[PDB]
Amino acid sequence: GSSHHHHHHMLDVVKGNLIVSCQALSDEPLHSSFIMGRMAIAAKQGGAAAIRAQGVNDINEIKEVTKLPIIGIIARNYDDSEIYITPTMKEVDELLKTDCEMIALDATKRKRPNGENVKDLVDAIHAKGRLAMADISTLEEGIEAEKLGFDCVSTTLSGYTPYSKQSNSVDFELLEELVKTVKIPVICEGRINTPEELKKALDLGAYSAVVGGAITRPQQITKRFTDIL
Amino acid sequence: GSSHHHHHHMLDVVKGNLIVSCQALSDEPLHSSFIMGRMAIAAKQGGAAAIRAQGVNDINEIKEVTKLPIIGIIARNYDDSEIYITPTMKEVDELLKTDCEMIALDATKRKRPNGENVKDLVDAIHAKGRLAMADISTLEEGIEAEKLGFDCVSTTLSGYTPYSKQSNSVDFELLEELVKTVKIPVICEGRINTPEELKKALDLGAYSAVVGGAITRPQQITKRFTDIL
Ligand SMILES: CC(=O)N[C@H](C=O)[C@@H](O)[C@H](O)[C@H](O)COP(=O)(O)O
Ligand SMILES: CC(=O)N[C@H](C=O)[C@@H](O)[C@H](O)[C@H](O)COP(=O)(O)O
Ligand SMILES: [Cl-]
Ligand SMILES: [Cl-]
Repeated sequence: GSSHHHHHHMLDVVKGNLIVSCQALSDEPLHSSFIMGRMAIAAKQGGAAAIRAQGVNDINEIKEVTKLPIIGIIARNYDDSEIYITPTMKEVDELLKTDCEMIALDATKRKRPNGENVKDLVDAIHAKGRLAMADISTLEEGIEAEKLGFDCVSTTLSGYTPYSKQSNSVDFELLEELVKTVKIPVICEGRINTPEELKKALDLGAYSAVVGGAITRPQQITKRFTDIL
Repeated sequence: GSSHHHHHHMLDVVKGNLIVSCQALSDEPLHSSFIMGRMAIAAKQGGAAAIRAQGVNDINEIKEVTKLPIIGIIARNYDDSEIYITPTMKEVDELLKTDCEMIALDATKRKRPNGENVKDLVDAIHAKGRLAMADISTLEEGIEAEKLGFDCVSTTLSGYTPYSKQSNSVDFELLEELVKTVKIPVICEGRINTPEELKKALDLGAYSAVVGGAITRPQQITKRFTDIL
């Protein structure tokens, strides 16, 4: 098949710019597609180049009210896997019904629900002409993600798997190691709290970066204030 | 008249603690009492001791969903005054129909609408058993606020009047100078962006402090990130 050509392409749009993650799961105070939409508007008006969002309802609302490029995920627990970021083809298919341009998925070394294989997920995303982002936790996972044909890798899961670096701050070391090894874009994502950290990520060769909670989780932002008192 | 005695009193509750301002005016993406209530829940869950809020509808919603103490204001422009933070008795009366425990008002040296006198507003607040906060821009304004019977003074308007220090950062000097000179509590309010600045304000003798946009205005938080790129 064929389609009209667009002038702007998501990876070009986000290069050197900020992607804002606008998520609020069911146990979080801002949980509401309406609210996530308004948070994405705020992000757009503060200069965000793209949005990362969770679930079909939030993705569809954000797309409608901002018209920014979106990295879509579905976060879902399965009884037979530790993976929750877009774990199976079921989630991929659900996301492919939204207009999100990129789909991010856990691309860790771990077994997926139903014993599904990450390559099948990437291929399905590509079969619909969407981009795939590999959320990884280690250097080796990043290298493998490139081999599997992901369009980009993100450091999202560093510190969120038991075998990766345990840290409460941005994993710059993983970022540094990835950029000297893989050729595809490496996106810094996880625990960026300050502009100075964002700047550092880009200075170290991150293609782009994603900030979520330091912008869109006022509970977390509040806590970082109250923790100093 | 008489009333039930409470164990907790607002000034004791906020002493050494953080107050979070949850505001979104009509030109802002989060303008909605629903969203401000959710911001206030987030702030509560993150350790906030009290909330500062604007407008009856937001104040009532925040009180309903958090049960925290509230510093209420009404922001309203008048054609005959530069003052917009609770400028007249009309706004005081509107706020007294809510349960907010403290009312803040501009206590600058400037003429109010209808030639009203700030002392009359303070007295009307006290007559209903509420506390009054003086939002000021200069040291002399802070010194006069105490004389006028305010219960506390805040540095809210420093940098927001033509004759006060113009700055994009917290006015620590005004804070220190008020702490040298007035006996009533001095609240640091305005342009606190980082936990380190919050700590600094308390270390300088602020009784409490208010953080607004750095928690509850994602557009502003996002811009501070994108400005460094
Ligand atoms: C580990 C995991 O589930 N991360 C999720 C991925 O979408 C989100 O919870 C994060 O907010 C996002 O990755 C951005 O990170 P941060 O909020 O730290 O800036
Ligand atoms: C000048 C003025 O109208 N200040 C208002 C006072 O309520 C609010 O816009 C501020 O957000 C609030 O004072 C807290 O300050 P900051 O958002 O800088 O932390
Ligand atoms: Cl939150
Ligand atoms: Cl905002």
